[PDB]
Amino acid sequence: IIGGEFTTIENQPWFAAIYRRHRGGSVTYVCGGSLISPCWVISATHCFIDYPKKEDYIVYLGRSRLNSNTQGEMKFEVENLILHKDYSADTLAHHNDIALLKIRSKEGRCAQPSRTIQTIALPSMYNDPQFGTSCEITGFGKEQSTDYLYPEQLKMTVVKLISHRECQQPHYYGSEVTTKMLCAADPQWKTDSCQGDAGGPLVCSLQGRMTLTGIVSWGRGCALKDKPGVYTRVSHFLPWIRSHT
Ligand SMILES: N=C(N)Nc1ccccc1
Repeated sequence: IIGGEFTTIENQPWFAAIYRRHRGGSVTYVCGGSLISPCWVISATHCFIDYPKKEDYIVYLGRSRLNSNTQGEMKFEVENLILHKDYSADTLAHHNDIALLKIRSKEGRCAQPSRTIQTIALPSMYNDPQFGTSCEITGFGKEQSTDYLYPEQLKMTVVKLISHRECQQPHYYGSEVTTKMLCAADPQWKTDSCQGDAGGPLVCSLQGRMTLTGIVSWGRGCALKDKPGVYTRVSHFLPWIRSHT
């Protein structure tokens, strides 16, 4: 997250921190995800496409720090890693960038709600906030495009939804963005998601209900003029989610 503010897990209790084991046993951060139900975390396919093996991943819930445990956090194994079969990757635009991870602890249990662990509601089909609406994003991604390290403390910021016509414009992303995608950014391009934030949630208040409107997917650089963050439009993949869950 470029700009924005630091936060702890209680301000995004459905945020999931996903890591991967390497040969030798070293563990590195992979991407963010969102708990949509006790046993299910939704993320982005591009995060796992190069390493499809579910056994290599570890998922944490109620975790506020990148490399240090958070009191009360839960650790999970990935019982099933479901990627979207229609996934595609272009110059930058990832299509159908959505994935599902079925979590299971070593005790064979799913998530246990608490003050630091809760689920986020899915939107109604094809029901998104009006463009210009302010929503929030969360993640452990870079704080600066040139940074080498990722922040140790979770972060969040606010970005406004951009209309498809605006984003489809030449100056923006042209045709790289589709109806199954949502663009969002700061009117001053001061804050935005960045490398490491993929898979994370774009949450909007829709009719008094915090809703998982999008999933951090892609973008040209970070916090650059006319280059918004692009998000998987969740309200357009409900049938997919339904069946796979
Ligand atoms: N918001 C962005 N400009 N770029 C971006 C970078 C990395 C992941 C997701 C989105």
